Amino acid sequence: HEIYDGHAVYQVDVASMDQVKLVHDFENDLMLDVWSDAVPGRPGKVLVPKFKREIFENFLKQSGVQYKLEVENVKEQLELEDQLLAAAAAKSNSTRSRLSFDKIHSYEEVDAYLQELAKEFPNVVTVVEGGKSFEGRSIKYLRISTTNFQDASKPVVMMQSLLHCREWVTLPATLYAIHKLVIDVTESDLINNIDWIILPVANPDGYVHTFGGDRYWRKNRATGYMAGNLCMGVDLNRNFGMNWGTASSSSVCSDTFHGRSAFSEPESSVIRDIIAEHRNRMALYLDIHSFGSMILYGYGNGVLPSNALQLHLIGVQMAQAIDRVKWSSNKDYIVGNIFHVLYAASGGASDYAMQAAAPFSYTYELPAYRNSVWFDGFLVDPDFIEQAGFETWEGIKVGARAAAAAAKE
Ligand SMILES: [Zn+2]
Repeated sequence: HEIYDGHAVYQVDVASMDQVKLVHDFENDLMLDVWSDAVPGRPGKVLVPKFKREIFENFLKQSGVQYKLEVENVKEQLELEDQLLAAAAAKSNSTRSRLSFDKIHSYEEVDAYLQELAKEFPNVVTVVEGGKSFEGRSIKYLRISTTNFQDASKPVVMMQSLLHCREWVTLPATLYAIHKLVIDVTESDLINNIDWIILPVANPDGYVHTFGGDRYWRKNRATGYMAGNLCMGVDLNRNFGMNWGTASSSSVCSDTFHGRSAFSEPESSVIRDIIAEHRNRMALYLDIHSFGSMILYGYGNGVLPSNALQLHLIGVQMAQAIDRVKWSSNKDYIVGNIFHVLYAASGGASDYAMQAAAPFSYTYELPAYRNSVWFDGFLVDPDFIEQAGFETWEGIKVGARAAAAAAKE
């Protein structure tokens, strides 16, 4: 039935830096799905196929690297999520013009919703198609403004989600931002003094594919990269022009494949064109991902930007605002450089935006919500959907106001 029947989730615990490199390269050459990188003090998670389980733990054993079996068959966890999301969708009063926060919405429902918003709120909302995905799907975003992007004195705040299609919890967060800026405006300063760009579904082809098929897919759906298309798709968070190809995979079978060149994919190209059009006054750029409970910045390569101190300061302000309203079960937000906290990475969206436009640019890593069955992962429990949105919006508005208050530059 599933391509995940027999797949197991492992937790790798590394003691030193020597092992961080060891485990990292091994995972890459075996082309494993690395959910989170291993580092001393915070063990990582990796999805290992049934036909590679013996080879995988064989290497760790002879290398002296601790590991241990979290989930023997991820299929059971996938089937539960379907069961939990299916029941939430049945009880939901969600409609075409009003998407609720009690279920996960598909690409089609988000696409229709955006268009309905521009009919009911034409003075502040403007729906625009930034382009077409590889498989031809229409990728549209919102431009929220009371001055119709006409007053160039107002700063712009860009926000996006679903770049990695399997990170489903990112969509609620960006959808909540639309809800508070359009539907339920309780804070007039955020709409009057700031112009907003929101892109809900940055990877429509992958997102649709994760809905009926490969749940754990993250790349886009680009073909023509291998004979008979045995392997396909490009990691869009490695396809951006900031130091492209320096810290990513060269194999199309890898989940971190950078592509032919920088902005070779249509999904990343459309984002580039949006950034370019508004680079003259873009104050803040946010690439919302899942999973980690961290706010990162920098440049994936380790080198820090000139305004590093300012970047970290605003990051801490956004983190503290989220931690003040968090779930007791969940942990506090981490702040820092991308290279320092996780691992070397290039071609990232937030890095490029920083280089061509926003003085302040972060990559959000939303919390992995735990429950009775699963722990940390990409699966969504319908009870965290609203909290995921509300929690993040606390950090976003604090950041938007703080970043906008950098009109002293
Ligand atoms: Zn991601």
